[PDB]
Amino acid sequence: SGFRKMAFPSGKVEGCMVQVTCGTTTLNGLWLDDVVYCPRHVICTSEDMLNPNYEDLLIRKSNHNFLVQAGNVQLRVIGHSMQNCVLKLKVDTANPKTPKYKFVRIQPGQTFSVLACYNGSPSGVYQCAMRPNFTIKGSFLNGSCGSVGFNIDYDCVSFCYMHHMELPTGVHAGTDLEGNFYGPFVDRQTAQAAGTDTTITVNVLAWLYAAVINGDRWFLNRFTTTLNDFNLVAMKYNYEPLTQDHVDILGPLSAQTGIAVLDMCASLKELLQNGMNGRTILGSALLEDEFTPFDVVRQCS
Amino acid sequence: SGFRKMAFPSGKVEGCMVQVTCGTTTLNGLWLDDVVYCPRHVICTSEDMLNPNYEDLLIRKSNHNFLVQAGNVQLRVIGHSMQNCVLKLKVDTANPKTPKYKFVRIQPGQTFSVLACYNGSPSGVYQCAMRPNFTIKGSFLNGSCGSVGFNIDYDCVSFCYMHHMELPTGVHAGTDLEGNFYGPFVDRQTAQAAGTDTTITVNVLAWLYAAVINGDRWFLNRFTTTLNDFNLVAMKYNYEPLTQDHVDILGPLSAQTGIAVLDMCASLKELLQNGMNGRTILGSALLEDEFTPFDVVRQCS
Ligand SMILES: *[C@](C)(O)C(=O)N(c1ccc(C(C)(C)C)cc1)[C@@H](C(=O)NC(C)(C)C)c1cccnc1
Ligand SMILES: *[C@](C)(O)C(=O)N(c1ccc(C(C)(C)C)cc1)[C@@H](C(=O)NC(C)(C)C)c1cccnc1
Repeated sequence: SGFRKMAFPSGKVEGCMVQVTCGTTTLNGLWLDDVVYCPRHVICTSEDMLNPNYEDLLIRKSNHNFLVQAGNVQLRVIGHSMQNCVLKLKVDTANPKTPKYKFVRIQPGQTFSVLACYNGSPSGVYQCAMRPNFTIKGSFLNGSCGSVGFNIDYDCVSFCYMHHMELPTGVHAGTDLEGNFYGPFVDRQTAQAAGTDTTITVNVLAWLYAAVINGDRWFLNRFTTTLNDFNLVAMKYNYEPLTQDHVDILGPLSAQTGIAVLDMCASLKELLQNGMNGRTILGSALLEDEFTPFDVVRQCS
Repeated sequence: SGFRKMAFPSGKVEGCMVQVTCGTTTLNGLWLDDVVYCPRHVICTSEDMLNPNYEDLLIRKSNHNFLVQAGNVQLRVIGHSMQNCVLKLKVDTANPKTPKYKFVRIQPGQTFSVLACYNGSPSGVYQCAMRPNFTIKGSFLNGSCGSVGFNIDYDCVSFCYMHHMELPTGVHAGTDLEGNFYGPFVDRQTAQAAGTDTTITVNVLAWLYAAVINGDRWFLNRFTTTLNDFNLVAMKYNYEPLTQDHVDILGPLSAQTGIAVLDMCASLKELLQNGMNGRTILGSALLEDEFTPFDVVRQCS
């Protein structure tokens, strides 16, 4: 029993974190095989951050201008290229600790673990989700750039996020491992506003199923609803629309508990219209939306 | 910016997790140097759990009855002993991945990271705290016994908890690495009730300081209080008493923000008497007490 924000064991990723310096700027890089991946803004200077021309800035950089350090060991750079907003530094040594890996561009609503790093050294690990507005609500400080997001399935690490920046809102924006930003964000010190952040409906429902499995059952009611009637309530409270694919993804949870998805939707509707009345569900006084149905079946069974 | 329940990077501990089988029972063990540490209830059978006599059960066990497996590798047991509620299995090979470590018996209120394991394989990592009633609010399933709690300070891992059991409440009880249970709990399937779980006052205040550093300042008020006047409110809401040592431990946080500890105590008093009025602090609608002042300075600066 119990339910916690649980991250993947971070060991496979710790062995891949390196320090990348280019001039005055130091951030984190990801070392897999003979390539170090890092945010391209490592080549920027104080009077270059408002509107950098990365192609022009990179012209003035050679392999020897990129200092890569894995622990107390210096790596030799034998090649360099820019791919979207990420730099790929070819080094002459393959990382002996490289796990089996793949690069994945996650969909909004999906979750992942973050290993926050500073100067190439891992500091801590936590869970987060790609928000529907393509930001992440992380915990990052100055120097955390290059810190990665990942999932682990049967010893295979799927990298999905690289941290690039913080918006004036205090939320975080970044890319997949091919350098493509999630959302409309750009790597420059400019006015960037996030959109409306909606609640991940399918995740809240998965968390209500986790609460039932754990003995929290007060919220369960004598009512039911339809997909269209629930979605009228969902739109009102800025909840993302629920489709038949979401119902299908919740199948294992509905079958294990014997509670139909639309009956759980009716309980959710009552919670949205009435609130929690000072009560709690799984130790929380808010509806939690950062646990997918996968995260629930992994931690509850 | 941001604030998350952040665990230590688990890599140093993953390399120490092994599987221990004794008869029909399989659980997790901790492999450090040439010793494997595990819960002694691994020697119990189905018709032995209500009132086991461990000394008598262990008489019928020899070194060869303890099967220790680190990954796909079998370890040879050359000695065995019981120390309080923990078994120490001397093996003939030192763990090559043994980090610098120490065993620590933590005080209630202190926090730690848990690497939940099943069959010697790490499944996930999360943060928890030793509750004032000596339980932990973890996330553990059948087979999780032997999973450990730890802190990491400058490459030195301080082990503080080994998971032994779940109470009928759904909360968890366990020992330090010397086998002494935290609290009055016993390793047998019996009626064990936890005491009153009070709120860790010094931790809530540290979390209010973290919220101020992050821009959440609505709760700050025009009032102040005394240690004795605050403690009258603390006792009423089942908050542990605040002492001058707690005030002193909050020193770095009060000095970094310029907000006196007693002024933050007055804000806490107003929050206890009025509630949050539907509002949130650092994404939570409840007062969070599982972040110590150390956890706040580490993650906020
Ligand atoms: C990275 C470099 O470690 C970092 O700390 N931040 C950062 C600095 C500068 C950039 C430029 C060169 C402007 C593209 C991007 C990222 C830092 C910021 O995001 N700072 C600004 C852009 C000034 C808000 C950062 C702070 C907190 C959390 N993540 C990143
Ligand atoms: C351990 C062995 O992995 C385990 O799953 N639990 C456990 C079983 C049996 C014991 C005895 C032999 C009775 C001392 C202790 C622990 C399991 C329980 O705590 N189960 C009971 C005691 C029947 C409630 C456990 C379940 C969930 C979380 N942690 C432990």
